[PDB]
Amino acid sequence: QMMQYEWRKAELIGQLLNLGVTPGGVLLVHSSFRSVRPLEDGPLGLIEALRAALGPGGTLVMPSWSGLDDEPFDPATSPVTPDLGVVSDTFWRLPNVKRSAHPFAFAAAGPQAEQIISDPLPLPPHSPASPVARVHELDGQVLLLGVGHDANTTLALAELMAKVPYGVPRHCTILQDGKLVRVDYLENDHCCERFALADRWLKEKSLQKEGPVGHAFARLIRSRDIVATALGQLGRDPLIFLHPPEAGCEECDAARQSI
Ligand SMILES: CN[C@@H]1[C@@H](O)[C@@H](O[C@@H]2[C@@H](O)[C@H](O[C@H]3O[C@H](CN)CC[C@H]3N)[C@@H](N)C[C@H]2N)OC[C@]1(C)O
Ligand SMILES: [Zn+2]
Repeated sequence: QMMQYEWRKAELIGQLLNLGVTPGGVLLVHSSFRSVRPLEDGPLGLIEALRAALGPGGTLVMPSWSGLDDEPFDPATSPVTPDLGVVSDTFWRLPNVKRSAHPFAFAAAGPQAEQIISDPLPLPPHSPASPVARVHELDGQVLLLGVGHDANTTLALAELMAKVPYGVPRHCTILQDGKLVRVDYLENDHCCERFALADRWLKEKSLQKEGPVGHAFARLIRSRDIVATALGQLGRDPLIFLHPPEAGCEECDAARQSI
């Protein structure tokens, strides 16, 4: 890399429309700016383009969780976990952006933002009555921006809706009446590598639009299409996302013992 094209706002809008983003809808965005860059206006230019594509009637949504099990969450100050990217960390600090008030936070901006983020602490994080399920309920679109289905949180929601038989102990920390309270729960967590199987599943039914957004390979799928397709596979095999024991994956092995 050396003298690469720095996409302007109008071009990014065109790439988003050409990919299938429709005005006035709900759009959940997972992004890796390292794949998107360089843009003319940096990470902020990507957010501005996403919102200009959705128009004033649409709602931009992004993950916003802190990734910290032992610290309480503050929607006004808690940084997002570094694994979510700089765009998610910057998005929630912008004006009029709403954020959920629990460590498994999402952020949203638009006429439907508070229908998406105004739920209390969900257990498990991606259960119903959580932001990722509200996006599914609101029939929104999911856009992966330089990341694969290993970052498609909607697939973890599909795992729960299938009542998948694995669940490992996890915990977070909240502030109740001024004292730090830890909250233990069971999460359907593994290595997430085999989430990539959704590529072939969704493409075989022609449910995944692909194209460039900036410099990144972008995948655009409906939330209902992600859940329905994943449920169809989990209905054939609930352990489809876990590595076989021969693979030696520690985390998937831990999920297998939890059954
Ligand atoms: C906030 N609680 C979290 C807990 O929810 C969990 O979150 C997992 C995360 O650890 C996994 O991370 C796993 O996969 C990563 C790459 N995708 C690499 C690291 C691996 N442990 C994610 N794949 C799925 C999350 N829901 O990670 C442990 C934790 C920090 O206690
Ligand atoms: Zn694994």
